[PDB]
Amino acid sequence: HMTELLKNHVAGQWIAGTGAGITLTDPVTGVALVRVSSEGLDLARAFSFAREDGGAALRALTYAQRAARLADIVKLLQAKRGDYYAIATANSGTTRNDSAVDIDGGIFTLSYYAKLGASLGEVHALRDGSAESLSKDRSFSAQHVLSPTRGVALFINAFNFPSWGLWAKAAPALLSGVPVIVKPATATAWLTQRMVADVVDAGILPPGALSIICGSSAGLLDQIRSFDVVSFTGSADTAATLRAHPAFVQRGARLNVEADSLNSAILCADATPDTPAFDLFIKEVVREMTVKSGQKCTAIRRAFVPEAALEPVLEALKAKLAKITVGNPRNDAVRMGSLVSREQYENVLAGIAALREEAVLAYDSSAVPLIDADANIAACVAPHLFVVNDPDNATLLHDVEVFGPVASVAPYRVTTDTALPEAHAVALARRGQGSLVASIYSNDDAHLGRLALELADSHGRVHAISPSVQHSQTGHGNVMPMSLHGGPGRAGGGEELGGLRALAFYHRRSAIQAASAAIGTLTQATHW
Amino acid sequence: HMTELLKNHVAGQWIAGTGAGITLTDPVTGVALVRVSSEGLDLARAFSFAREDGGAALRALTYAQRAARLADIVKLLQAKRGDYYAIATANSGTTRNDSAVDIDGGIFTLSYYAKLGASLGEVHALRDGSAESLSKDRSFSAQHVLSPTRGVALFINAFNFPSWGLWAKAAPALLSGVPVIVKPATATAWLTQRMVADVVDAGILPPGALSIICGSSAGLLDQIRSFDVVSFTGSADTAATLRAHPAFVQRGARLNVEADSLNSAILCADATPDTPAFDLFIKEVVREMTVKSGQKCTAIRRAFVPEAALEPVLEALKAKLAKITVGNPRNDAVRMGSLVSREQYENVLAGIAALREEAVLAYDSSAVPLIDADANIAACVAPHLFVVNDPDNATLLHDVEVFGPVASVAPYRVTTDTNALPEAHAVALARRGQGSLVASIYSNDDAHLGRLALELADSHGRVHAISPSVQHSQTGHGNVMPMSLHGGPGRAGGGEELGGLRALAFYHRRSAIQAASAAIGTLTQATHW
Repeated sequence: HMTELLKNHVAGQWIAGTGAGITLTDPVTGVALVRVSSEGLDLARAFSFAREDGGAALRALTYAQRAARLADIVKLLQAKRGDYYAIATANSGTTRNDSAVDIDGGIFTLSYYAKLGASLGEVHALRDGSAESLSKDRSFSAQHVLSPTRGVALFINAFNFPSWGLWAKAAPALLSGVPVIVKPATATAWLTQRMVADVVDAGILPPGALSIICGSSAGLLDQIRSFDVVSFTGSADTAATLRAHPAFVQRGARLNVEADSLNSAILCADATPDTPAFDLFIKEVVREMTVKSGQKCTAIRRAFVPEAALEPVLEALKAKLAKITVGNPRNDAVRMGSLVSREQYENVLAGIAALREEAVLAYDSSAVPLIDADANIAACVAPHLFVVNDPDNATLLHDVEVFGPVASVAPYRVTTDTALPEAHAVALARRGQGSLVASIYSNDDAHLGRLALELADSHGRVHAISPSVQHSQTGHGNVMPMSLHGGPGRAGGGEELGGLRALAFYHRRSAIQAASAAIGTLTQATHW
Repeated sequence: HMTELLKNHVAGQWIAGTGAGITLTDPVTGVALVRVSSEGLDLARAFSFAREDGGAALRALTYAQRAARLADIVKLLQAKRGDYYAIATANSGTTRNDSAVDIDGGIFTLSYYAKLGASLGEVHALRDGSAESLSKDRSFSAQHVLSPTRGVALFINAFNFPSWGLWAKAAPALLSGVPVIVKPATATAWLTQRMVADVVDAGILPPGALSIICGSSAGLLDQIRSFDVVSFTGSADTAATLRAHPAFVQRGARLNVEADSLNSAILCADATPDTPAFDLFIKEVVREMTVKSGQKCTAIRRAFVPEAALEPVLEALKAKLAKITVGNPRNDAVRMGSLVSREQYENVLAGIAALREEAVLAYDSSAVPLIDADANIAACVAPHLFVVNDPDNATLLHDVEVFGPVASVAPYRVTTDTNALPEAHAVALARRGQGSLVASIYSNDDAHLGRLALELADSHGRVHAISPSVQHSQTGHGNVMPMSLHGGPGRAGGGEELGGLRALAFYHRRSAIQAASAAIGTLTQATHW
């Protein structure tokens, strides 16, 4: 008698992998929860049934018909949230509020796209921009269109967001008429598989539209062909092995990468310790370090503050981090639970030791006993705050991501000649080699507009926090589905979400050049 | 004693490669024209100078200032057209009309982007779409923007369009504030290098803004970094080697590929021999086979016609092809010149032999004496027309690209029941090409063309519909209009360029700015939508 072996959904059937499988475990208590395996699956059939049946059946439906099916999946996921929260507590060791970022974040984003999708109407292709004359008499004209790619969407998803990573990607893919095969990271795969099971069991989507494989990834990319698309989230080192696969180098399948990102937070010159913007910065830093134990891809890793503001910053961060209780998320006194696994705990400990070689530890509450948890079993890590006094000559600050409740503060030299006062901090943020997000904090709303444009070429999102929006700003690390998610360089060169922008990744663009009456008839069969 | 060694323009200086260089030759007369070499250049310095010095200088200008420079380049190149035509005749062996496709096509495209860019105004970044609320009280909002990438643009460009390949890419890159390094194909590099030399001599752009290397490619991709962009045009096998380079696999630099493309022309069921659409189809196929001797990436390689039309179609094609005179483009009686080189002459001839294993050669004017040219020296290939009677079972038809005045005609089975379009089978057959830059379609019925077009759109980057109402205005199967997307999925590479403003995205970095509505206000005043 062993724990449940979770089956895969492939070629319209629930199939168990062979062998003993891989055990998922509770990262707080060490209890064995469920097992996964992909051993022995027929991956040629899995990919063909999705691509041929799943794709033809989705393409038969209009956008608005697909959107209505996403609305029904929203209602189903909401009705089962109690089950999802139980699995999150056990498999991920997250506080209820932190579980919500993944569960309800996923559902909210799915709902956003169901609503947006309803507006795309009862058509099978979309218009890109308007018609343009190609002739003096306007008898011959051109109109670009977007048509769903005749392939499958493979999602290789990270362990931190088993729900959101599924729905953030699946919602625009299914809206686009493209069938989904999700491969969630093993350690936290249970929620992804239960949600897929719930949806598949309800029969909302056609057969073949949504498939799941949990276990080994071996042989998956071998099945990818030129009209397929892949979206990978995970380590930069893995990313580079993936990109060398023949699916991409020889077959040219489209790829999106999200990888390591040393996201920055920049305290502006004007945000001194007497001003309201100073506290907003302290709070935002501590929230990003601690939500999910710092396991968001978008968490603040590097915090750049004026030389003069360095000691007051460290003191204020020390005091706010001290209120952070760590342990078992079942106890309501706990503010921050565990990392996802004891294996991740070891990578985080190892990252911490590596940073320590070039930074001073300003804060670490590792001697505080855990609440309702044994430190020798649980994958709990206490917040750790590093200070790097010389970031220009810094070796590791800008290059080593520690995927845990860890961040480094560094001073920058204020520019008070005339450019931006924050010019040095922009330069230091850029040394992270391209990131998902930077946030900037100031009392002056107008100044944040100027500064933002200086970070925009190296960050997929610039998030500006100031007293006028203390009540409304949506958070450094919280990804709003109407806004772009991705970043250049190190962060992977990828783009997803950004509302309608997400649909392009799933379609083929074409310029149609024709008699005006032909363009008129095309336009009658399309929408934007 | 030796022909001119063309210098490279790198790190703001004219530098000769070392060594004897590679000789470029006239593909009609065999005359040695000029030499190139990249041997010994300091590539790190060439790329670093363009990236910092060139990039900083271009980003300092506004979109409208950059566009004004492009408009200055237009007038310069227009002044110099005489020199450009003499180079094209000698290096490429093309007729005046065909040389115009590369020279005046490039100038036209540059000029189009110059006009486009002047509308973008005195700003340094663009808005992507409108502002959008992130909060119930609208105090916090989001606006996406596009900002030039802090990189270089490297163009590894094909032998067929030394001018248009440079300008169609350079125009959106320089409008976007991105310095350009162009590496033109060796065999026909001369025109590219002369146009770059004229523009750099003229002092129109900042130093570092436009560089050129001609000769060996070795070591160029090694200099590419994560914020640079690369646009390659060439064979699929060369593209594959290129995609594997650390520049893309490790560093994630953006890559656009244009590769082999077996573009289709489809005659609709209603375009029978007694209707005006039929002659438009015959004319278009012949024009595509013969312009530049078939050496456009976009040329029709596969022509699909109803079973009933197969004989009248071969008969009409042979008729029209027989009028195509071949030889020295210096002679006003010649309608088609040569291929770019004797090496391409051999490759095309190998391709013809490969296709003949599975196809019947229906027309071949190989024995017709050349005009003012020696067949043992020149690279003149006559038109060849293949017929494949069973395209469903054919292999080579749908997979083998012969980059010369060659095409294959195949019948399809008209579908006679109204679940489907009559051209259903021809659509399936076009798709067997595994993704192409363009398909054209021919009918008397304009409405019908609009429906058919949507059926080809997910496998073709452009669908080009020709009918009697646009006999006088349609812009040509193969001719690339800069306002329309150029590229295609699958075998054709998965690339996208041109498409008017759409071309700018490849050179920019897109970002969501989320801020108080006042900040969104101030970045809005500094940007153009």
